[PDB]
Amino acid sequence: DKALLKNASLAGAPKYIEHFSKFSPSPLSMKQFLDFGSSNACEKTSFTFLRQELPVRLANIMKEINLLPDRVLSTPSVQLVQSWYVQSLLDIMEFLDKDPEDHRTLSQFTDALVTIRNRHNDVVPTMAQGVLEYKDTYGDDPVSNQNIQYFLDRFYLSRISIRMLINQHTLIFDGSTNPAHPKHIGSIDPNCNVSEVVKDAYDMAKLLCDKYYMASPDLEIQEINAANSKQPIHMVYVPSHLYHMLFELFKNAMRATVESHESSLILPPIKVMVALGEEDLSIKMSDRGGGVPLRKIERLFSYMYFGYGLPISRLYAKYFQGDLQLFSMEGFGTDAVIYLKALSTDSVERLPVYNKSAWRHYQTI
Amino acid sequence: LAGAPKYIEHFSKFSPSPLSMKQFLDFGSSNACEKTSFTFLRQELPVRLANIMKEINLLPDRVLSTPSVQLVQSWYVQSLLDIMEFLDKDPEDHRTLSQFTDALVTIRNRHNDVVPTMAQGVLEYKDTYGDDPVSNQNIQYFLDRFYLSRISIRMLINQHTLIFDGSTNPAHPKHIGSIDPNCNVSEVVKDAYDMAKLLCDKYYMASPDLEIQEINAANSKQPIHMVYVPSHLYHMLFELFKNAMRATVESHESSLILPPIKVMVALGEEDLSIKMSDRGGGVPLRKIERLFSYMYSTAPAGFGYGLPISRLYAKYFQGDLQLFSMEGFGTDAVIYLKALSTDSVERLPVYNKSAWRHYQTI
Ligand SMILES: O=C(O)CCCOc1c(F)cc(-c2c(C(=O)NCc3ccc(C(=O)O)cc3)noc2-c2cc(Cl)c(O)cc2O)cc1F
Ligand SMILES: O=C(O)CCCOc1c(F)cc(-c2c(C(=O)NCc3ccc(C(=O)O)cc3)noc2-c2cc(Cl)c(O)cc2O)cc1F
Repeated sequence: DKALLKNASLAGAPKYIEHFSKFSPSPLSMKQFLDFGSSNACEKTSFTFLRQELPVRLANIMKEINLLPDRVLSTPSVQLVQSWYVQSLLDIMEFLDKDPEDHRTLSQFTDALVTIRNRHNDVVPTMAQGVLEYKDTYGDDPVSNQNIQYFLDRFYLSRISIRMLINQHTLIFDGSTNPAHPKHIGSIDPNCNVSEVVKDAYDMAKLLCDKYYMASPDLEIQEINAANSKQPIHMVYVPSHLYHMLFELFKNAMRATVESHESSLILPPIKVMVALGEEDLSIKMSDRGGGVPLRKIERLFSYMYFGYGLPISRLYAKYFQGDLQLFSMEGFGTDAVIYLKALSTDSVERLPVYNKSAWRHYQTI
Repeated sequence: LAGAPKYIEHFSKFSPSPLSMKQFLDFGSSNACEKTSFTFLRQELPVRLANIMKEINLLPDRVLSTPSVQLVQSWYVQSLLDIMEFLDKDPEDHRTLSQFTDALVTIRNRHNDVVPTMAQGVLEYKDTYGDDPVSNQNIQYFLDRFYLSRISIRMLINQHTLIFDGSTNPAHPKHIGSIDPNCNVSEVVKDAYDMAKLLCDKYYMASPDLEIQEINAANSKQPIHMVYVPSHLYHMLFELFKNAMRATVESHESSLILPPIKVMVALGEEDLSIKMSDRGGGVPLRKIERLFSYMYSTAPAGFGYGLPISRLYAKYFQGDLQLFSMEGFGTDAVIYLKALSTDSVERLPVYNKSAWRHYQTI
């Protein structure tokens, strides 16, 4: 039953998890990411920051996994994800006393982060496998599902924040001292063409749709640059984040469109509008897929119904102070909207708030 | 000598009884129906009145002592007392039933003014005691409850007065009180637009045109009808049309061509959905919440309580009204209604120790 958990205690994991969970994550601004990848920033500064910050981020969400209901925590797949987090925490602990001045320390660190990044590739579908194990062994009682939903939103946001920190280090400090003008600052494109990412997400969605259905709706894109009419819309953002969101929304829109036109020769196209206002960058994906009743929208956002594309797409949106909302018209079609900050100064990491007291203070006149 | 508190304390110990749209429909014009309605409403109205009256008396003293709030409270006392006269009277006596119906019409007329008067009180509080953000989430909470309470009470009174009025050739003989069992949604959309266009034309010399598309999913060619209260649907559509037109005209101050307001009406198995789309330039996501706030909304064609109260009408029969904007482009407002009259049940404020503690905390 409990071999992975035994192996973890014998490793001293709890000592370290208890230690690092006593501290709060440090949220970084988009500006801080940009500047910490400008030349003036150092591999040593990043090393000394990430060898404290990663373990704190890892320890906090590890503490929180161990607060799940025992019916889920004892699922093989959850125990497995927990073992990957122990290994990764331990991996970074090797670096606590090592010398920043030593070029071999910095090199080994970067390789450890890449190993960690690769270790955690399958985390999402594995945690989903654990939730299915719980669902298909116990009930579908609506109290335990708002519990799992709460934890999973935190876990997956935590995970996005950790891969971001690792991606910035590995991509910026990939071995040698490199030439002048990098197109990206790590994973951040400071001149991200939103429509190019829409087309990318569509291209891959259309490929998959064409494999499994043999039809796929076409794409129409309109841009609205309010301030500068008809200038192509750029922003500072992480294209892979925007792509993850758009990919999932394209898959759902295409599924609904194809499944609601079994007998049609024309498929209604998927319409995407990109609007840039003073404060918001807004991306509407409109389909004529026959829509969902208002009562079942909540379900689309639930891990208990992978299925995890929409919930996790929302988490990516929320991570840099955005949102993702979905409005359907049963009998007609569905509108999905990504809301992003137009300004890079308005973009700070939104991280789960940890170490809140279980004791609630009472309030008077 | 006249013991409002006695009665307020008594009737507030009971829970309102939510009715289904079906239950409203089933009430025939019979003497047997009039008696059932009389004996039901002489308990239910006072319970509905007592509950929201108890809750007004828990508001912060900064609000409760405003002239306009004291006034609304006095109208609720008068109306409660009015109904109390009927508690021991005989339903079997035809003169009892007739006097009751006249009392309800008097009550209906007494409360015509209530919405702008409560709003006047909120302005009195704002402009005397300011905006500390704790007391504003308190007033928002109270106002949503008060105005939903009010919709549920006018519905009960409207059904009684309109059904048991007793005039020979009525206005709407198709209707069961205020309920149209064959309500043509698009006809109400056109009505709401016509009045909105009139007002828009008065205050600006331009007004956007209307386009309507219907999607009857099950029965493709057939015009979309439902069981609903047309006046409810009209209040919601009127407010949404006024806002869309205001935004459209103010974002094209110098344009001779205005982009039209597009309305789609979709009927699915469960939902009837009405989307109103404008190219009014839209609102940033951060300010949507404000549009739904009683504290912000003096309309800075503007009323301010229109959107919050339109949502309450939507929620009253288990619907919703949501707005999604695209800053720089335009706004979509959606009314969600139940397609089926069996799914349509009164949503009333839940009255209990937890709901009444919100006026002590955060
Ligand atoms: O399950 C998950 O958590 C996410 C997995 C995701 O899988 C879904 C999927 F790709 C598409 C739909 C769907 C339908 C539908 O046509 N049918 C589903 C059904 C269910 C019940 C009823 C009914 O009771 O009438 C009607 C339609 N209509 O619009 C959407 C739709 C949903 C999303 Cl999230 C989107 O971004 C775009 C869309 O067009 C529902 C999905 F679920
Ligand atoms: O009567 C009522 O229910 C509420 C009445 C409060 O008055 C408002 C109003 F009618 C319309 C808008 C508005 C604007 C706009 O942009 N208006 C001007 C402005 C522009 C920029 C900003 C900003 O950048 O902050 C703020 C306001 N764009 O779309 C809407 C809009 C709003 C609603 Cl609720 C609707 O159903 C349809 C709409 O098109 C905003 C209101 F506030």
